[PDB]
Amino acid sequence: RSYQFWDTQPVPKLGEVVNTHGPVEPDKDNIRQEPYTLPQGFTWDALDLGDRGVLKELYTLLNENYVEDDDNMFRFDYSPEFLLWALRPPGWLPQWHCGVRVVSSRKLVGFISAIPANIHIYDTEKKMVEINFLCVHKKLRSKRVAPVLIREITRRVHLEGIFQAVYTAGVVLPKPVGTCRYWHRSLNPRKLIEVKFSHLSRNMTMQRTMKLYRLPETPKTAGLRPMETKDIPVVHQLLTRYLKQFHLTPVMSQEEVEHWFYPQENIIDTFVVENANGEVTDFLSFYTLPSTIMNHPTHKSLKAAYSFYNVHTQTPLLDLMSDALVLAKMKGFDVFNALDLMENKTFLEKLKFGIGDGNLQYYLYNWKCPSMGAEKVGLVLQ
Ligand SMILES: CCCCCCCCCCCCCC(=O)SCCNC(=O)CCNC(=O)[C@H](O)C(C)(C)COP(=O)(O)OP(=O)(O)OC[C@H]1O[C@@H](n2cnc3c(N)ncnc32)[C@H](O)[C@@H]1OP(=O)(O)O
Ligand SMILES: Cc1nn(C)c(C)c1CCOc1cc(F)ccc1-c1ccc2n[nH]c(CN(C)C)c2c1
Ligand SMILES: [Mg+2]
Repeated sequence: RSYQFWDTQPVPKLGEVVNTHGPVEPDKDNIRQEPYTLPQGFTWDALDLGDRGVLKELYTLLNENYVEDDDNMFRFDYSPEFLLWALRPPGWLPQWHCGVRVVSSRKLVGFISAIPANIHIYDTEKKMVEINFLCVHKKLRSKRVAPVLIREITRRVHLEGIFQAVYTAGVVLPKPVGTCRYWHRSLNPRKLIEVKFSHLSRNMTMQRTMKLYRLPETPKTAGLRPMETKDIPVVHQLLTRYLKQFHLTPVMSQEEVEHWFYPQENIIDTFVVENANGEVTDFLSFYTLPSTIMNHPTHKSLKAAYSFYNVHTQTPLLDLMSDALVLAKMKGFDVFNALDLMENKTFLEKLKFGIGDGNLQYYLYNWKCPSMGAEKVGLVLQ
């Protein structure tokens, strides 16, 4: 079609053949000082997420108005402490927690965020931001408020000297650098079929389906244990080495590996394999993100775990992923979710995952390069 806003932006056109690598336009050496204008009656407010009352306003905005699945049955329900993990990693800036309030009532009705990240894209490493948590209240939809939040976070990032971004979305925009399908692995099929996340096969009874997805009570790989503070350097080494094989990846410092992987109950889990010699040789990780089961009288919340970064050097990836499913089931999850990026297609079908119904598209702002297969994408955003 045409894209009234995105056709104005430094991104390649949909259908554009890209053979080159580099910025769409130059670094700016004068940047707009004034904020963009919202519609009348709304104002900007930078949200101090260290204030418990303001963090709870953001939690309510997203709980009521954030991403739903393609059937409008489940809505993400990020916890307040999860939002602090995703929004205050090393190098976060207060002006990059960008809220929109109704002037009279003060109600929070919009948000968008940026966090810094060093990104490796083919043969270039650049300091970028990751854009996430763009949300407009349901009563304000389709009034072109989202382009104002996108231009305003772009301005605030340009003031800090950054001219590229990475972001994901379930919608097609000019122009995906990679396209990933999500898959799911049932852990509690009775509840998944009750809430109609899943359906009972015409060729399987409930008994048989419970048996098909049943898992061992403890993981198979010897020496698996939670990551501890003494493991931060070796997790950093393992991840850095492992990610070199992909074409779009983060470059994390040792402090960022501590932030993104050190376990926090009900937010992030990381388990390392420590061999007979005391050496850590592998790790698996997954984050906790429930979904509200919209308008349902009985079960209110779907407990979902999401595959994060999984690094294998001595344990087969298939066994590490089996370990992850066992652990998730022990921790009371209903479903484990994963995308088809990195080496994930080597295990999805073998471990009984089923393919979902939509795409998570990956995008770069102000960076032209060839698109890549899902197997070459090595970056996961919450
Ligand atoms: C150098 C620094 C650069 C930094 C910035 C880099 C770019 C960052 C970009 C943002 C990365 C976000 C990453 C995440 O957080 S992905 C998660 C996005 N959030 C949700 O899906 C939550 C539920 N939905 C909503 O809250 C609203 O429907 C949103 C806010 C998504 C759109 O609000 P609304 O439905 O009321 O629409 P509008 O009338 O105001 O605006 C319509 C225009 O908006 C374009 N649109 C729709 N959805 C998206 C989307 N997910 N990314 C980018 N553009 C989007 C659309 O094609 C149209 O443009 P054009 O077709 O006319 O051209
Ligand atoms: C369950 C369920 N609850 N909901 C609300 C959806 C979209 C599902 C389907 C599974 O979706 C997934 C399953 C995966 F294994 C990985 C990712 C997603 C997914 C899909 C669309 C998204 N849009 N914004 C984000 C947030 N962030 C990455 C920018 C999304 C995350
Ligand atoms: Mg709008």
